[PDB]
Order: sequence, then C-alpha cells, then structure tokens
Amino acid sequence: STVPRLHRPSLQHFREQFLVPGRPVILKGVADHWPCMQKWSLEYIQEIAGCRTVPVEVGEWSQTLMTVNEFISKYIVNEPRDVGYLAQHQLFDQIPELKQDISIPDYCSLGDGEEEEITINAWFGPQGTISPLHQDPQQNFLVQVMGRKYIRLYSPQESGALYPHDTHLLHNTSQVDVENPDLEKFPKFAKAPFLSCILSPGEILFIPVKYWHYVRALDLSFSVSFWWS
Ligand SMILES: O=C(O)c1cc(C(=O)O)c(NCc2ccccc2)cn1
Ligand SMILES: [Mn+2]
Repeated sequence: STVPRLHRPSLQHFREQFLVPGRPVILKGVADHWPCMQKWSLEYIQEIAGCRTVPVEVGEWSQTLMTVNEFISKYIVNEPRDVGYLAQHQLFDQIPELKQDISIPDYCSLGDGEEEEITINAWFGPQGTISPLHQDPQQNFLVQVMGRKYIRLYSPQESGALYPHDTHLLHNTSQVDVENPDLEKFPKFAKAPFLSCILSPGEILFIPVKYWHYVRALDLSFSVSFWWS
C-alpha cells in the first residue's frame, strides 16, 4: 500500500498520528514553495557550486573527490560510463549561499534535539542511483527538489525478514536486493509487508527513526534530507 499524503497537517496532528507511533507520511504544501523548487537547475547549481570540491560515490561503491562541475560533466550529462552519486554530503554547510534556498521544516521543533544539531545532506545524482535497504538512527524529512524517486519502506517490526548483515558496521543494512530478491536465500522477504511511493518535487517524505528505506532515483534527481531527533 501507498504512503499517505497530507497537506500541511498541524504540528499536533503530525506529532500524534505519525511522529510518536512512527508511521511514514508524505507532507504536501510544506516545501513546495521553497526557493529551491524553482531555482535549482543544473545551470544554477553549476553557477553557485561548480568550482567546489564534493565527495562522489562511484558504483561495490568507491569514493572519490571532484568539483561539482566535474561531477555534472562526467556522471550526469555526458552519457555516463558509471553511476556517480553526490550522496550524503553537507553541501549547505559548505556553500551557505545555497542554504538560503531551503528551510528547516517546522515539524522538527517537535523533536527533543537542538536545531543546531540537525544534519542537512544533499543527494544529487543521475537517474538510476540506488541505496541499499537500510535504517538510520534519527528521524528524517526527505525533501524532493528535482526529479522523482521510488522509495520502499519496511517497519522496524519486519527486521527479521530483511536479513541484516552480521557485521557490526553493516547491521543497519539489509542483505537483500529489494527489487530483485534472492528468495532461495532470503525466503522470508517475499511476505514482508511494506509501504512504497514515488516521491515527486515539492513533496516531503517523513521516514520515522529506524524505519528501513530503499531509494531509487527515476530521473535526474536532487533531494535534501533533514536528520533530526
Ligand atoms: O534520506 C536518506 O536517509 C537517504 C537517502 C538516500 C538517497 O539516495 O536519497 C540514500 N541513499 C544512500 C546511497 C545510495 C547510493 C549510493 C550510496 C549511498 C540514503 N539515505
Ligand atoms: Mn538513509
């Protein structure tokens, strides 16, 4: 079944019906008028960030460094040879002029943490970037600015059917390939219930703390995640 969509729910409505019980929801009408929604093009990103060094994941992922200009030329526009992903980078601490184009969702103030401790990551890459099914240790607002993303969500109650890796460093990551699972090795995965959605520009997906999520970009995509408690 699909993640529910609510237009600008009250802080109390969000707190009681989603944050406290830990239920995913897509928030409409919240981020859809942030300046990033109309301003962020490849052209704007190149103008404001082109010459800055960014970390890039190259898909068995390896990690390298290059300028934003280099990243767009090699992994976005010029019939890329491999998949490059400007992933989980605090681009707005590096480039404060870009932080003017976003805000922190008001719903974050329902958390128990300081606003200064909210981690804001950029997720900028071509069509076809894929995450492993994984869980994070904080709440998350994932804001879609450019393009769409297909996302699959499994509650923490279903962890047993997701076969987490046995190593400590990877215990938060599933061994299963969500979209082509090995049911001979991971048979419990097939009957695990889940929510899914296509997240589109202007929309905010609330991923509850420790909720397992899987993310595949359907187009050239730019997302901003807010990790908060
Ligand atoms: O908001 C999040 O918590 C979040 C969003 C994404 C995302 O892709 O948008 C994500 N993917 C991780 C990844 C994917 C491909 C290569 C290397 C890392 C992880 N976490
Ligand atoms: Mn994540």
